[PDB]
Amino acid sequence: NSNICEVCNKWGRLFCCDTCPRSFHEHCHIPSVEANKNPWSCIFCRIKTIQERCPESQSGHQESEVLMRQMLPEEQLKCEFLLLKVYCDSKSCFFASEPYYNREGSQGPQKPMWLNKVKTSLNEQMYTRVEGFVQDMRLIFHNHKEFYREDKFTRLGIQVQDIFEKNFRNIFAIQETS
Ligand SMILES: [Zn+2]
Ligand SMILES: [Zn+2]
Ligand SMILES: [Zn+2]
Repeated sequence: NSNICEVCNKWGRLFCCDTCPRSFHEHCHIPSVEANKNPWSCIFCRIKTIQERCPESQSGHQESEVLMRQMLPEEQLKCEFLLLKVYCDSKSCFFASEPYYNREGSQGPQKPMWLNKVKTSLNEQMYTRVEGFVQDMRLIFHNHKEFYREDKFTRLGIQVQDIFEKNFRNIFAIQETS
């Protein structure tokens, strides 16, 4: 197994996957690493099994059809994995916890949103369709863009949104376009 957390890249109290060499902090894995379960398989492993069981699940899909999907167990898992892929970027720190807004010339967003709130919402099964989760994720970056205006700090929202969007297209096998 690796000697660092796959998500945050630090050592510590790590739980090792039984089917691949990754390790995790307890609350870095999504969902949080399960109490018992020997062998234990990480989210990466569980996603790869889905693909192996249904190779046609990798054929291209339309984003509009993906969004309307109900959050059955396989879609729940895919959204957890996509959330986890965002936390894997170190720049996710800026978007993890509850923000506050007091900048000359700007007003805070009407609907603040942050990664740990999305994580809670997934854990609590509050999204009934893929669209719910994707809307809250894109709201994070849109609020950041609007608040920071011409400050160069706006670029951190562009960067982390690009990681979200590339991983969304991969995980949900969105049809490639020009
Ligand atoms: Zn970690
Ligand atoms: Zn694994
Ligand atoms: Zn199949």
